[PDB]
Amino acid sequence: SKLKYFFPDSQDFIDPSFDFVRETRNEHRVRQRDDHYPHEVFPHPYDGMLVSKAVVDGLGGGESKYTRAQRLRYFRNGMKHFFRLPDNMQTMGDCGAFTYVNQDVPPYRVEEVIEFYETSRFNYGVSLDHIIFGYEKPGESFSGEVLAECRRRQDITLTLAQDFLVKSQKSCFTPFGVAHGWNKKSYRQSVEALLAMGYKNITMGGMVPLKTAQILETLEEIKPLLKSDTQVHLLGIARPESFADFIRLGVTSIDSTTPLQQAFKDRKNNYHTPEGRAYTAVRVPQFDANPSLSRKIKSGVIDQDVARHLEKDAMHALFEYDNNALSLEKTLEAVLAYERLHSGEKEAEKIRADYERTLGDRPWRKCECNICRSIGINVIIFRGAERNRRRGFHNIQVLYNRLQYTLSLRSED
Ligand SMILES: [Zn+2]
Repeated sequence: SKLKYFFPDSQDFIDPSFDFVRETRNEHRVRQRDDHYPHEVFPHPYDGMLVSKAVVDGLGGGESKYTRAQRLRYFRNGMKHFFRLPDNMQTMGDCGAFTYVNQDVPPYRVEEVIEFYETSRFNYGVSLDHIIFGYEKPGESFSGEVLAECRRRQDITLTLAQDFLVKSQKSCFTPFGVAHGWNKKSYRQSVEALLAMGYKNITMGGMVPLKTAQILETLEEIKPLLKSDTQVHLLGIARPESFADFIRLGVTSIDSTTPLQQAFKDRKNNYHTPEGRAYTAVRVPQFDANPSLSRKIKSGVIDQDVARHLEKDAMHALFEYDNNALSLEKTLEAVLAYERLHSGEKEAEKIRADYERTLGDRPWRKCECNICRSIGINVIIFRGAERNRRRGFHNIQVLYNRLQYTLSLRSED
């Protein structure tokens, strides 16, 4: 209750037909319909999902996004059936402001958005915002065309936040007002305004790019305005060492994919732990998806065969090591033989220590989650999307376990 965690949908599902040894799948399986979200792999890894209108409408994300078939199925069957959401979970609707950040005004009318939230049957709907990227550095003061723009987008958000509260008066979702700002004081302004209109429920927007200190100073500035009944939501944020601090400062709700993004986007610390100490995933790339190796082949540096064999030997060693049938010593040698090649020799010696730690500590054996216990050493291999996203899923469950731990603490004396 005291702090809910919502998982933002960015088509992050896994293919349960993936053969980890052979690296084939069932080619006749349909994307999304036949795939698993985290809540289909774990009992309860979040309290709900957050669905963006811009993402569902395909135009936004810039990517392997919602197809027209997926989109029709969404509305045809309802978004509960689409996501296979259990009844103990909840849903929050969003517009996907990040998708139209560089446009003049938001491209949707308020009436459309309410249409979407009503037909999706979401528990919570977030007002149609326009993001204010940028926040004043220490002893920086925005002026001129920069300040006029910030103030313009603040006015557009609050204009629309008020339209949205009014036009959504007979809807079944609880409405959430979006607060943007370029400093602590502009954020406070936005929040005062929204509460004044009659919002009980606030979304602090545009906070993802900020350091934690900047977030915590803004919240300590907003805390006086908050009431017994006021809900506060941090769009995009999940920084688990700061949970206790957010609860102090009146936050009731967070949402983020960054634990999942972190599994494959970071160089070090791909595999999180509840200790909070983390492990580097071991790079073993597909020889014919790697840019670095495409070029080495093309340039005549290695025969294609020997590449393919060094790749195999590293994958084989890893598997042997996890059946306790190969020394850590010799496992490293196979893996580093391949690293020598897709990253160069000196880079191999750099990452040796990090690898000794990951492989030696066997941290995937420690973790009780269903990914680690089902795919083993594969969770700590950085290869294709199938391993990377499963590691992501592990990170999601780890974050939610950290959150439940914090919620378990009651002050007394
Ligand atoms: Zn795990």
